[PDB]
Amino acid sequence: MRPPQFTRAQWFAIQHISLNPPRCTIAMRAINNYRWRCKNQNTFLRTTFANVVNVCGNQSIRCPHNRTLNNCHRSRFRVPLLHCDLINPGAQNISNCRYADRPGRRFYVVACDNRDPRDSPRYPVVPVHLDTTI
Amino acid sequence: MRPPQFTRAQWFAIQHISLNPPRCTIAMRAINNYRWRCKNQNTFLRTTFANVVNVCGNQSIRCPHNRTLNNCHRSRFRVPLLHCDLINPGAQNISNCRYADRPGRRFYVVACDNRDPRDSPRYPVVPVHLDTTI
Amino acid sequence: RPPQFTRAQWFAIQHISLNPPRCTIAMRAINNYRWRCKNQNTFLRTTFANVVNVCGNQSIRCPHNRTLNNCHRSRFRVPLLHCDLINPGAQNISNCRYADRPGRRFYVVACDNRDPRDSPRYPVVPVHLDTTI
Amino acid sequence: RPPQFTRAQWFAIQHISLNPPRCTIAMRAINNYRWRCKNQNTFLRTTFANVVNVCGNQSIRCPHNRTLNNCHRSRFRVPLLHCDLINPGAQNISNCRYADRPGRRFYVVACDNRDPRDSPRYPVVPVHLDTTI
Ligand SMILES: [Fe+3]
Ligand SMILES: [Fe+3]
Ligand SMILES: [Fe+3]
Repeated sequence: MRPPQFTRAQWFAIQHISLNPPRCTIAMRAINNYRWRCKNQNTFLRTTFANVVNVCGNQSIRCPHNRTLNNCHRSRFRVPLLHCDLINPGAQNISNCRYADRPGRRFYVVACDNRDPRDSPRYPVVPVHLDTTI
Repeated sequence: MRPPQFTRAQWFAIQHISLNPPRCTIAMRAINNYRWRCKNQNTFLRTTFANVVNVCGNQSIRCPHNRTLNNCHRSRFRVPLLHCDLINPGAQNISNCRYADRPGRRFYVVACDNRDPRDSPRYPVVPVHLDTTI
Repeated sequence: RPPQFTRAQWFAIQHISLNPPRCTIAMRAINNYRWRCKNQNTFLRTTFANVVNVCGNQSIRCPHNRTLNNCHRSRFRVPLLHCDLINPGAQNISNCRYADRPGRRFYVVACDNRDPRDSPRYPVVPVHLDTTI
Repeated sequence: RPPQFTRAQWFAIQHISLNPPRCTIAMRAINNYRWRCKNQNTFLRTTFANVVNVCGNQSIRCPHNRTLNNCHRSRFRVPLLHCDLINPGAQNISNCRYADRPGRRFYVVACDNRDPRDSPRYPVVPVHLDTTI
């Protein structure tokens, strides 16, 4: 699971929000620094946290990758993004993780929930997981 | 990291050794039962633990997915295998993980090390990680 | 808690043992699921059925979780074995050493609706040992 | 230990604090890296340089890790704040409550070669607090 020092929303932001990410092999270091092993896949949405919070206010829909859940929200517009795929999944630690870059422009679907006590009071409802992009 | 109740070799066997695995969505349940989240990819080698231990005795080579390591060992023969890929990586828990099946027949490369005290004394050197298949 | 277990299953593993051996032996089965030695653990010498019956007692605020009100205190003192970690500086679970502190105390358990994976025959089950008195 | 830290960095976070506040406050910075309240923690009121100097003392067997011989005992007693968890039945870190036990004791630290991520200016660093006397 996530690093306990972060709320779900804070960990969401670290993984999935980056306006101008460098190459994936570089960009992923910031995430994998907090892990014991390299993440196999990751999408960076080139947007802002505030913007994703606004999408949380869209109509509630079924989560495509969690079909028993209906607290998901789809962006009204396609957003630029950078998807990263781990090239060497046999990596035993995070010192050497190499990623392939996949830029794109897609709608995103996020699950949102009530904030954690450690989350900022500015946003009572926050994104907690990136479900998929379309 | 791995479930602490298992040695590296025991966890290797649970993940990577299955002579007659069912469909991936079924076969992966046995692994994901011990995790909080679904594994993104997994290869089942259709062999036996004893056979992989024997490969550990082959010439020491560089680990293709861990290029600072040279405690890897390549099988002399191709072995039947089942590779599993997570179709819904947005899954938030293990209740609903769906996998695509990829059967094949490939050489395998394992990293091997000295056994853990909790490992059986029958095998002083054991596989501890599946590095890659070729 | 190892994810393959429900909270009730993990409660029973840690806290229900009718006739535990010496602590240094008894604790091995718990610590095998851990990276580091558990600092303290109480084995209640009781049965799961006895504890489920306590879940039917008057609900009280949880002494160690004061925002929760689904705790239940045993009407009587029950035999137990408390284990205290002698070497908390231990860096792994290779040689966890425990002091044995047998006793008889009231216990307070939190009880909740069963997990879908739990037996369907007990609708309400103990899920954590809050404290002993 | 959070993987972003070296053992020495994590040692300093947990165990080096020159003027710690009351335990219930001081422990918050440690427990934020954890899922559950730490049961006990000693803050040595010292500096990292002081502890590195102790690493130069006579190596001894580690009292709580008896297969290890890279421990070092402080020549003198040092001021400290020991914190004991009052509510170990706490199910999360929302309200960890600690009893304050100020004191002055010898300490025993394990010391090792620095991590590649550690400062290159201290070749040998404290990596774990084995015990206090
Ligand atoms: Fe993983
Ligand atoms: Fe993961
Ligand atoms: Fe703990």
